[PDB]
Amino acid sequence: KLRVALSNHLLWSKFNQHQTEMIITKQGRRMFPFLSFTVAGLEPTSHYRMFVDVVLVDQHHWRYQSGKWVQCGKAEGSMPGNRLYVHPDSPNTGAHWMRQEVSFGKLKLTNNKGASNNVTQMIVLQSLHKYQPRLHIVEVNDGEPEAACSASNTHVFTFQETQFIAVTAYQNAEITQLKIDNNPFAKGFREN
Amino acid sequence: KLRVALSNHLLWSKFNQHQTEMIITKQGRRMFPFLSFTVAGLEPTSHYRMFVDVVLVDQHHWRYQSGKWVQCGKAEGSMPGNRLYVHPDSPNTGAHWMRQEVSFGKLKLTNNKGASNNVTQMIVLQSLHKYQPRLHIVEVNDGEPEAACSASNTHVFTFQETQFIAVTAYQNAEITQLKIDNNPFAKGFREN
DNA sequence: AATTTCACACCTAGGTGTGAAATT
DNA sequence: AATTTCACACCTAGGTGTGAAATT
DNA sequence: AATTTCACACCTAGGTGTGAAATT
DNA sequence: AATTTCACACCTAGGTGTGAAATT
Repeated sequence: KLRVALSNHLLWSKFNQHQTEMIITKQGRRMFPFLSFTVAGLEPTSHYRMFVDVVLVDQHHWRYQSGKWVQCGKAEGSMPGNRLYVHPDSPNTGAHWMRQEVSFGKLKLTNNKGASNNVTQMIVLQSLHKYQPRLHIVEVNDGEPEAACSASNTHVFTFQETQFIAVTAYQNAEITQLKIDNNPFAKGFREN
Repeated sequence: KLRVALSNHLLWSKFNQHQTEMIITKQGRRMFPFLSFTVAGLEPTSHYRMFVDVVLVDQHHWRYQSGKWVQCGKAEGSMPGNRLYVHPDSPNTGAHWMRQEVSFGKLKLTNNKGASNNVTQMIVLQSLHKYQPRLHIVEVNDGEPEAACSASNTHVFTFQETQFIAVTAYQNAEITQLKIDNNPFAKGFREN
């Protein structure tokens, strides 16, 4: 039941300790290393919902002194928002999840909360805050009673080694390097 | 506490008795009479998630003989079908919900499950099935132990007088009429 | 200063036709 | 020679960071 | 036959600037 | 002696169903 492992787990540790940074943009920008993993403990020909939402870890504004992330200003001071990203290939068979990684390699991030009457499905984030991706797998039934006090599955998965900071441009220069090497669209800039 | 009433309430009943029909299309089509209502029982400086998802009412295929909706084939279902639709202006303060108008007037519906690597956010439905709009209000707290501050939320609302059938083109002709008089984009076609 | 946007050189990801080469 | 297949130069379409320039 | 797509005449919905228009 | 107000033509941009035509 419920076994959700992380693939690329090493890569997340690598970006984590040196405090992770995702660049956000008006047009949109994908996560790197884009959240991507593995699930088990499910029923094969039953099927399920998979979307991810990036929740906010705390209220505070942030800044980069002397290569150090530090709080600034004061709380203003929500807790998610966030705008969901449901797998392009969800819903789909329980077994179909287990046949593959569940990659979110195209999830985009941005700064336009007036996102062009939508036609987006991309997370819209504010620069310089600390967030945390969270993925759920709500299971979906047929047949609809009155019920009582119970409304499981009330199901949520979080990875804390996937926190990050929304930045308009990279700060720590280790991270730019870390990106540059692991990013295939970025290898123009290593032989440089 | 928890009070979510329906506006267009009468309009939904008019469309209901004569078995509701929403037109779905490759490019997209917005609901009519689009899910739109009123909310209470929430706190002002708390804030909450409002998205709607259309769940599928039952497995079976459907057809219009003899001015009658009737089942066909037997169960198949690419699901319990759905695709979430979060309000363009979510998340937002409790007072902002209780404000005014929580309309879902631009929600579009369609038939491309290969929806152009998203950049859409529109429900993709199967032609000739009966579905049901359903809206949830997930509220978001402070504090993340394992796992309660103590506070986490478990909340979903359904409207049954809002079922419908996805059609590529209208069947019953009273509904085609019912739309024409009540739809402001459709008044080319009535004093005729 | 702090932050954000911009054009741009540099790359991947994936689809076609050509002139050379295989192989019949 | 007829016929088939093919690396490679050639395409679109888009993701990366850079350093300058705009903007708060 | 059953279903889906298509250009089209007819409308809303909304942002600009014109020629007309009263008035500190 | 212009500067305020103002109805309106006009624009895009997009939403509706219709009847005919394509595609299953």
